[PDB]
Amino acid sequence: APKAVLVGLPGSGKSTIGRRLAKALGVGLLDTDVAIEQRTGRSIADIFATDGEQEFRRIEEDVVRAALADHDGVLSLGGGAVTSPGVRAALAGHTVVYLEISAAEGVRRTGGVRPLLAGPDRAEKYRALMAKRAPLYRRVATMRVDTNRRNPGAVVRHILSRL
Ligand SMILES: Nc1ncnc2c1ncn2[C@@H]1O[C@H](COP(=O)(O)OP(=O)(O)O)[C@@H](O)[C@H]1O
Ligand SMILES: O=C(O)C1=C[C@@H](O)[C@@H](O)[C@H](O)C1
Ligand SMILES: [Cl-]
Ligand SMILES: [Cl-]
Ligand SMILES: [Cl-]
Repeated sequence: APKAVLVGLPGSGKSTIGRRLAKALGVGLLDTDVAIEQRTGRSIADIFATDGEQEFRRIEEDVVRAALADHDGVLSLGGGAVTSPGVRAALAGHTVVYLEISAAEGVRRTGGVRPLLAGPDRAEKYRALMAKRAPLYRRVATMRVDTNRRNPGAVVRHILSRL
């Protein structure tokens, strides 16, 4: 089982903190998004525009379950994995770190790709994403970490200390 599973909105820091957390613990980082693009050979943005969410979610879910079982390092899920009921059930019992972030900072971090965030009105879309998913992240989380006024190193240490 992963030493920690990272969840949160896009831009909350799953990929960044996961890497640094991994390097700290001395284990590998498995980023479900990355893993996906491999089992598919295609990019996530292309799977979205070619198969849609329901399909990306089933793939994601299959990767997540596998990772939860075979990966002992740090696991970082895709921003919306928690929307799949199967992913939420598979997480039960695991160490799940919920990286919290405000909508203002979150949107500014994701400035620069995300199929669900992209295009105009990212502030509105980001906020909608938060309203929808906030409840889900909180349900699966065993550890909530506020990343608003904490630089990466501080978030990593805050987590390391509570593991
Ligand atoms: N604690 C933090 N404070 C400052 N910037 C951060 C923090 N965590 C993440 N970032 C930055 O925010 C951007 C998105 O982080 P990323 O790990 O890609 O998010 P996610 O994997 O959740 O989409 C990156 O450029 C990263 O350097
Ligand atoms: O918030 C989401 O639904 C997503 C976030 C990214 O990490 C990727 O998993 C993909 O772009 C979907
Ligand atoms: Cl399983
Ligand atoms: Cl590992
Ligand atoms: Cl299960």
